[PDB]
Amino acid sequence: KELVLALYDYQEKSPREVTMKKGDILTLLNSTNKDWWKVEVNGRQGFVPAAYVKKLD
Repeated sequence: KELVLALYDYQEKSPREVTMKKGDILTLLNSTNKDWWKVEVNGRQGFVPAAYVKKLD
């Protein structure tokens, strides 16, 4: 889907989550949830907080 810019670093804290670093360009897999968005970063998909990423449309 779209691409999102990681605005902060975020280390996963749950098994469905994924870790990212600030500046990371991630692929937006699912944005139906207002709080968690499923993204793809270096081979891993999973959720991160929606407020920590930004859409590049």
